[PDB]
Amino acid sequence: AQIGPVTDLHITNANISPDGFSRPAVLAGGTFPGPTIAGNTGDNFQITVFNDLTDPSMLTDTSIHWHGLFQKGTNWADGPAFVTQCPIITGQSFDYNFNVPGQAGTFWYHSHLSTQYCDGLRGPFVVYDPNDPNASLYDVDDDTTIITLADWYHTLAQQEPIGAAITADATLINGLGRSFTNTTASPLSVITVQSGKRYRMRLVSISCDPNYLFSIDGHDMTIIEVDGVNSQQLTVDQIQIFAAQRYSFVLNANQPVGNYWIRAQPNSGGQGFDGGINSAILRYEGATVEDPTTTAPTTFSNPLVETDLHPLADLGVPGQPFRGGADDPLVLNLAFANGRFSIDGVSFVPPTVPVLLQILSGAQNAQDLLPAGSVISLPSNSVIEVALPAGAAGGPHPFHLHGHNFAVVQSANNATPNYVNPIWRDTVSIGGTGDNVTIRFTTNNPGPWFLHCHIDWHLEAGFAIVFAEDIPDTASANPVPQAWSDLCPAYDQAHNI
Ligand SMILES: *[C@@H]1O[C@H](CO)[C@@H](O[C@@H]2O[C@H](CO)[C@@H](O[C@@H]3O[C@H](CO)[C@@H](O)[C@H](O)[C@@H]3O)[C@H](O)[C@H]2NC(C)=O)[C@H](O)[C@H]1NC(C)=O
Ligand SMILES: *[C@@H]1O[C@H](CO)[C@@H](O[C@@H]2O[C@H](CO)[C@@H](O)[C@H](O)[C@H]2NC(C)=O)[C@H](O)[C@H]1NC(C)=O
Ligand SMILES: [Cu+2]
Ligand SMILES: [Cu+2]
Ligand SMILES: [Cu+2]
Ligand SMILES: [Cu+2]
Ligand SMILES: [F-]
Repeated sequence: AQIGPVTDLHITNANISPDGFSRPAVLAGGTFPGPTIAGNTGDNFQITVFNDLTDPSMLTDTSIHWHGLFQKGTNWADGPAFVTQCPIITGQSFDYNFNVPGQAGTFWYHSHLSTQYCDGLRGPFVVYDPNDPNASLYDVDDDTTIITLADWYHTLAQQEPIGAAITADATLINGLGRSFTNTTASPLSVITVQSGKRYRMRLVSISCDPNYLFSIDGHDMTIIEVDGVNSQQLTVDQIQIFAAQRYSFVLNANQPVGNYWIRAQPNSGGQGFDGGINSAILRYEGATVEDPTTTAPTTFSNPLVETDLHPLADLGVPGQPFRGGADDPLVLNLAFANGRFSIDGVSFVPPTVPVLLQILSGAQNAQDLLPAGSVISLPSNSVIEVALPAGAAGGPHPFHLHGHNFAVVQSANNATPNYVNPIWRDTVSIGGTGDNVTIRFTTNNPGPWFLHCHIDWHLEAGFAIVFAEDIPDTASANPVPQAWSDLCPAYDQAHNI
């Protein structure tokens, strides 16, 4: 069952074995991935998060972010630790009480403290549209049509040794999959369809790191949504999906009744499908209960290319149709050296006082805000452009902005910008060496919004800044509940800060 939009959500420690290997985890709702949180566009979500964590090896504090939901007027509910709140301590709870006006699509929720989401605190978050303009393109859209892609590690996130390369041990599709080494024939996920019907498959990357080449043998996929933004129909036979991105695609159950491999090839970790790694099963009703015998092509015919996507609505691009044609045009210097990432020379280290609380306490320019050099002010009611030139090690880096989606004026691997009809989204690959991926948005959401790489290991190593959007109006725009005011005193007392 889906839960919400008003629900409790308990965060616990438990053992799981999603690839046959047992390890402790941090779970929402007792499962990996967590249960789907759902409602309709415009609903009031009231998610009372109970922190019941006791195992310090995965941190006993927590904080949860509702990835891709704008939180206008509720910045305090956004979740990034030390950006919008202090963490919730064990034995306490916190009500994330917010609304989702003007948004409908496929989202997710995840811990936003340290690398804790990698230890298991990740799940889907769907905001349905009772008047969805795409409704007539499919028959079925429910919990059974959500597809999550996850990296899974045998080593605990806090225990990943300093100076050793971090790669995953299994790809999990809907929570199940097989380990890349010492592979055992543990159960694979099955996604069931009925011959003749059409499905809105909601593909969610809950990855901490790898991007996946996602495909379904014998089938193609008609993209209708990108990171919450309705798109024109785009038929592809493979989707490269980066950490934290989402697509909805129409799957037409138009192949012979049978079993077909679902493939999700990560860019690191195990390569290929030996022993059924990187795999799940598409099973038609009435098919034999057996593994598929299908194969992938050597070369896919119609891979997704991001510049092929266009909004369903006439979204345009704000500003003027040339580089720098914005009220506040930025170019960020994104670098890596010696184990740390930096943005314009500053590596992000979370501050003791959350940025939002610093602002509410009267800090009124970004030079006054901690961490020094990590908080950049944005002016209100302005077109912002951010160029994100690639080159830093560990790419391709999927950058994400809280509080906003954005026009992708320039995409990976293509030097030509698009000032007419590019897709809008919230997480974008910045590509490869010499690329100049560039985003645009307008500032109509006062508050501190995190901009960061969504490879969690990179975020932890400093690949972030905070955009303090409209500092002057942040306090008036975001009244805070007493429970939020109580978070930092409780956290600092428990931690003897
Ligand atoms: C690299 O990125 C650019 C910019 O996003 C892509 O250019 C765009 O390509 C499309 C598809 O060919 C062009 O639109 C087409 O416009 C013609 C009118 O000439 C119309 O008849 C077609 O039906 C279609 O809509 C679009 O104008 C063009 N935009 C720009 C700014 O150049 C390009 O395709 C990407 N390269 C690759 C290899 O995908
Ligand atoms: C990415 O695009 C930005 C503009 O959006 C480029 O920024 C210019 O950088 C040069 C120095 O390299 C400056 O003289 C200009 O003032 C910048 N702004 C402009 C022209 O609008 C940036 O160089 C591009 N980066 C790459 C790697 O292509
Ligand atoms: Cu987010
Ligand atoms: Cu996120
Ligand atoms: Cu990164
Ligand atoms: Cu985030
Ligand atoms: F977000």
